[PDB]
Amino acid sequence: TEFMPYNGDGFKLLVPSKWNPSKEKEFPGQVLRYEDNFDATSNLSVLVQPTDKKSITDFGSPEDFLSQVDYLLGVASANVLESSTPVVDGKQYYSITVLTREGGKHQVIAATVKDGKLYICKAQAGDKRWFKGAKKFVESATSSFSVA
Ligand SMILES: [Zn+2]
Repeated sequence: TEFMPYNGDGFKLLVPSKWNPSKEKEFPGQVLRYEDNFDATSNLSVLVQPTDKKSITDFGSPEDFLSQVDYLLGVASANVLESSTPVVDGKQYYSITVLTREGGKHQVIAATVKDGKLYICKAQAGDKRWFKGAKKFVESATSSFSVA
C-alpha cells in the first residue's frame, strides 16, 4: 500500500510508494535516491562504497561513525536523538538518529559492512513534515534496510 519493496545490488529496503526515484547523484557511491516530489526535503539514499574495514564496529561507536560520514548531513548543530546497534541475521548494524540545523532536519542513518563494502542508508525529513506523517516513512525505510 504505502510502502513498496526495492531490491538493489546486494541489499533491499521498503521505499514509500508515493516517492519517486531521482536520477541526480548527490553523494559518492550513490546507487539509489528517492524523493517526495511535493517536498524534495523528504528523501532517501543508499550509498555503497569500498572499505578495508571488516565490521561497522571498526569505526568505533555509532557517534564516532557519524563523525566520519558527516558529509552526509549537508549543519550549525547536530544533536544525536538516539543510537542503536541492532543485529539482523548475523550482521551487526549501526543506526543513528540526528537532528540538524530554523530550519530543522531529522536524518536517520543505518549502516553495515559486508564484503569489503560499506552500505549506508540515509533517510530525512524536515521537522514539520516529520510530525505530520513523514516520521513513519523515514523510520521504516531505515529499519527495513538489510544487506546480504
Ligand atoms: Zn525536529
